[PDB]
Amino acid sequence: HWGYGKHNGPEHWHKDFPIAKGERQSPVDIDTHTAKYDPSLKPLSVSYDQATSLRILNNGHAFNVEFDDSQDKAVLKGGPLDGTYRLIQFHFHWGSLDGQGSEHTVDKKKYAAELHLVHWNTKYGDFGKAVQQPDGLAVLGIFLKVGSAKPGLQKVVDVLDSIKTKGKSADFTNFDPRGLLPESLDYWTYPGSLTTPPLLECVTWIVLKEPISVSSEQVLKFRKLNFNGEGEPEELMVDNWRPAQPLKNRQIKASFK
Ligand SMILES: CCOC(=O)[C@@H]1CS/C(=N\S(N)(=O)=O)N1
Ligand SMILES: [Zn+2]
Repeated sequence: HWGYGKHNGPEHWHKDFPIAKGERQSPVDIDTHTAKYDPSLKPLSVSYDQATSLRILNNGHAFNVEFDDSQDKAVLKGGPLDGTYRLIQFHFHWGSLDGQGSEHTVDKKKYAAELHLVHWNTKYGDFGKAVQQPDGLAVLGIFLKVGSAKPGLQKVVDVLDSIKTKGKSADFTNFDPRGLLPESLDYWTYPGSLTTPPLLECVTWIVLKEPISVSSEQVLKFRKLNFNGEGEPEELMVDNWRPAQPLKNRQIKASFK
């Protein structure tokens, strides 16, 4: 199926998913000089105090931390958004080396990794209906640079040994995603897509300006995961990022002056 290798990676996805060559694909390079401050934006409201994490899953592409989204427990509102978007999962994309791994870039700079907090618009009732709508999802993207450790990441790191291979999962209750955020909520926003197949053009992207710092040891443990299943030849889960796509007829707006 689709993946990140030479034979099944981003250059191939368009054959099964022709929207890969669409008009609002993600990620993109964020040209900071060209992005424009938008006074009509609002501050982001990130309300995660009642978040209920459930489980962590190696899906063969990344690992997802899943949340109970049966009620408004962890939601994103404000900023460019109309209404309320419920957190369903978060995951990362990362590199084989510290100089690559992010999906979005900032003036062509690649970060070591990128966190995606995925939310769906409650006006559509369920995630599957939301990803049939142009305003169905909001993804909060956060860059990771290597430096000091991120304390709020360490519980994630420590469970990765138990989900090494594709299809493995583990309990992951009582995790607080507030501990993954930087201090500032300043952001860039643009309309885009999922960055994995099916590449659906349903996402309002909200990319924070301030990266979080994680330690070399934390990201090293991401790179010990496997793309393959148990008992199969080991292929390290690294370089699970899609490169920047054409901006086409889009403007990136900034929340900050
Ligand atoms: C429709 C099924 O869900 C997906 O295919 C997932 C949901 S989040 C994502 N890509 S990303 N990296 O843009 O968050 N793909
Ligand atoms: Zn992602």
